[PDB]
Amino acid sequence: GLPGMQNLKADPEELFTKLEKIGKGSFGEVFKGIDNRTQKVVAIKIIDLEEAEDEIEDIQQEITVLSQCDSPYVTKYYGSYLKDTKLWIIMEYLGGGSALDLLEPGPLDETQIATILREILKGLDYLHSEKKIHRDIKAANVLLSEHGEVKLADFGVAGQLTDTQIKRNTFVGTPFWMAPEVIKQSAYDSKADIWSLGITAIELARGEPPHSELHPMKVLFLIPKNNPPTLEGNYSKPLKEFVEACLNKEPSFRPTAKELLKHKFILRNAKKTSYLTELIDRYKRWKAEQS
Ligand SMILES: Cc1nc([C@H]2CN(c3ncnc4[nH]cc(-c5cccc(C#N)c5)c34)CCO2)no1
Repeated sequence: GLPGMQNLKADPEELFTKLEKIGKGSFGEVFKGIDNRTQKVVAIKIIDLEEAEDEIEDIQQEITVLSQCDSPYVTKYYGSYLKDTKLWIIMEYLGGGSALDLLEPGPLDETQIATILREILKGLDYLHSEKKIHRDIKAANVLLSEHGEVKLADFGVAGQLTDTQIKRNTFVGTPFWMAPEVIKQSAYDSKADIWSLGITAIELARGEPPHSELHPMKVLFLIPKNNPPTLEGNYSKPLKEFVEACLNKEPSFRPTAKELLKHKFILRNAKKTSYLTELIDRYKRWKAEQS
């Protein structure tokens, strides 16, 4: 039996037109598409069920997590469709690129960092209030619309807390952004995303997370052992303090996403998301001139 496949639909090519590959997500490739009813563009993640073996359990979970989320700060999921051996996961299309792509041309200023962080924080506050942990917070999983709207994506390793399960222990995430308690596979909760957010703040400020030049197996001992990273360089005192607050080895000392929305760094520097179109244009100009 399948509880999370209650709303599984059929015949997706009757309502959608599949177009070109735009990238990769957890367990499958993502394609551009069109909703034939509205003419709006969508993202269509295709998961080949034949090639899937142990990830099948997580694929059922990813559909469930995306279906249980309804927020402007999380990529909307429009439905899952079964077509022969292929599962289509219809998602909100976001044409502005990821925060990681927007870092490719050069550094961000502190207004841009604060704006991106505030929107990530609203997404985290939403998820954490619904007892969900993203577990893969990093600039690559932060997507923008063509108008600068910022949303969380890729719920492939997302965790769910329940009344019977108050903590998780699974070794999941991207090593450079993982919380120490996650690597140690100790009992953890939403505070693990607050650590990941602090690493993401360093990544938005410096362009790369701490230890980025090291093999990921080495960071698996360095992170639990070393003092937590700090933001080094000529950055404002509130930004350094925002990073420091997130990167506490003791998870209970990390503030919540709700508390961080009131941080001096966010309050002083975050501006309208529409201003982020300047970063999206910088990326387009940069990409067009690359050899
Ligand atoms: C390079 C490069 N990589 C890419 C990104 C683009 N990306 C999207 N592009 C547009 N609208 C979207 N809506 C949802 C996503 C999305 C992103 C990440 C994970 C998941 C999942 N699961 C979904 C998305 C798909 C991944 O590759 N573009 O250039």
